[PDB]
Amino acid sequence: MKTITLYLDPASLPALNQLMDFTQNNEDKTHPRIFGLSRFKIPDNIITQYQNIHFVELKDNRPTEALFTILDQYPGNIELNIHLNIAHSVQLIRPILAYRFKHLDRVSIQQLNLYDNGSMEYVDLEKEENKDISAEIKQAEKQLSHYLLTGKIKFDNPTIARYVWQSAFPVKYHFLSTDYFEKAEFLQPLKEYLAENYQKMDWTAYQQLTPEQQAFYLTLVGFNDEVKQSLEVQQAKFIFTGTTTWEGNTDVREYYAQQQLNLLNHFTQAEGDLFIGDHYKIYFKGHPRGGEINDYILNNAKNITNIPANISFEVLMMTGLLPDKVGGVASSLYFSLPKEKISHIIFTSNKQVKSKEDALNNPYVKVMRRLGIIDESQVIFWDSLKQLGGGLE
Ligand SMILES: Nc1ccn([C@@H]2O[C@H](COP(=O)(O)O)[C@@H](O)[C@H]2O)c(=O)n1
Repeated sequence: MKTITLYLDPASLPALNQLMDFTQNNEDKTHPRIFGLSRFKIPDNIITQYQNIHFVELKDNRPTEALFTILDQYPGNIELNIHLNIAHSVQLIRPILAYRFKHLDRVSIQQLNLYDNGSMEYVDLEKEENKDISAEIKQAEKQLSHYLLTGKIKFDNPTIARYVWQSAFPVKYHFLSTDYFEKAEFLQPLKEYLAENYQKMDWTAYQQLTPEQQAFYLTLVGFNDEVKQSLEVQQAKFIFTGTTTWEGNTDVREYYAQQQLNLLNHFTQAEGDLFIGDHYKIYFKGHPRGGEINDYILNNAKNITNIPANISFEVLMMTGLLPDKVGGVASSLYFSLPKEKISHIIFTSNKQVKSKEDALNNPYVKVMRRLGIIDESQVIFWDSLKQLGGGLE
């Protein structure tokens, strides 16, 4: 009998956790492994250090049929150790269940580990408030039972169905916020149901790795030594969170770069509404899709250190390298931050948010307020901030 480990995630946070798992186990060069991590390209010179390492694409949040070709290479008794994104867990496991059903005499499921996509799961759970959660749970377990057979998907409640895997397999959920589950009154039947099958997502695994493994992990996640060192400087640090564009009544991208620079000044300069303090070392963390806007911001900002835009913000939490303060344009990344690290979150114009009032009603912001992670005073609408100049370098 042999174990095969599958690492599936279309997004970022689960993949970052899954790459940690792989790193933790990286002394084993031959354990069969299947990577379907859409956002992460494992470098060739890491891959060739391993045997029985396989790669699969995801298509509409499902591993392609190329998964069957890989699994056919192991014709004896196999046990699958599966790692999933919670939000997308149903779609991700479909081809696995189909395969198991075909080969139920020799293929079996060892266990599941499931990790939050991020704020998504929480936003989706809020929509379930005022349903009979106990009733939703039991129904989802029943419908999961049929899915288990054939690999046929039908769930009346797709959100709750994410949380009933324990009715079929050994499972461990890794939650961004256990406080959410323990404090949300309406979710008490779900929290009680999950029993000891969940834990808070651990951000400390990196500290127990060998130095060699730590470097391996950083390589996996596109975090080079220059950037790490910059984030090891023994001084107070502030990271500004850049964005792409918004509804500014212009399609001139230089405008959006200019305005983001104005927002940054409100943190860096004493004259700013949001002045962080004179003693902070300042960093710019551009949006991964900012493109040439990031170049403009970097070029015009003074006394600032770039953190390559392509790195997922959550890598910082994963590696213990979060700064003292984080501020700037709003992103779901704020959901995952300890409250003492949040300065001010600035919201830009879109269809849903045209004011501070609207920003306070943003789905992840509302949860954050209720959990006491942020005060209303920490929520700023972008065009409330006057034009200010920057400093000298
Ligand atoms: N300045 C920024 C903004 C977003 N991001 C990343 O992009 C992801 C998606 O952000 P949004 O939900 O705000 O679109 C986050 O999980 C975060 O990793 C980043 O790494 N740096």
